[PDB]
Amino acid sequence: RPLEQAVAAIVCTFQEYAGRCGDKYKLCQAELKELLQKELATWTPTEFRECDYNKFMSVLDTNKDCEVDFVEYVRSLACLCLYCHEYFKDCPSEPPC
Amino acid sequence: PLEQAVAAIVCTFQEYAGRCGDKYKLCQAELKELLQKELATWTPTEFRECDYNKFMSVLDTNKDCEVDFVEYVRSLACLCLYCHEYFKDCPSEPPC
Repeated sequence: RPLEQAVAAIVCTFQEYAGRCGDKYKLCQAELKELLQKELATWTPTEFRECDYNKFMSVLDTNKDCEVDFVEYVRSLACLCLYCHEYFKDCPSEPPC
Repeated sequence: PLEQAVAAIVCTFQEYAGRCGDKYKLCQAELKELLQKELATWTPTEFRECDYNKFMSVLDTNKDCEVDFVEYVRSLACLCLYCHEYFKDCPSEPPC
């Protein structure tokens, strides 16, 4: 159930931000950035993922399109794990991402 | 809440991926097992039955072991589009 609760919570957060206004199935990059920075504030990159992390977060600043769907939102979460979670420290898999 | 949730998604991946071999990879069979056991209560919505079935069959047919964390999480996302009521009317056909 732990994964059930976790996945339910990831959809909850998406609904919170996407449901603000307009298309309830889409986010702007700015909303996605805000989401990540506020909901995952304590998450910071690991040793060899610092540069990858920064480029990722700058892209969310630069890019200002609003076609971010749920799948892309979740992908961003995955990317943050590869950058900030110690388990993936030595992962020779350069962020997809 | 999101921090706890994302931490838990990694926990589950570690649980399955850490069984043996490459700790950063899963086989499709392991992914299918993971989904079927960890999300047992999740079932498709009205207009997502066919998409759901095709997705779960692909995990049966394909037996490659190149499923990385990103692909694992993508599968979770896909299950949301299929099984979570919020996306019932989502005109976005599973990526997926």
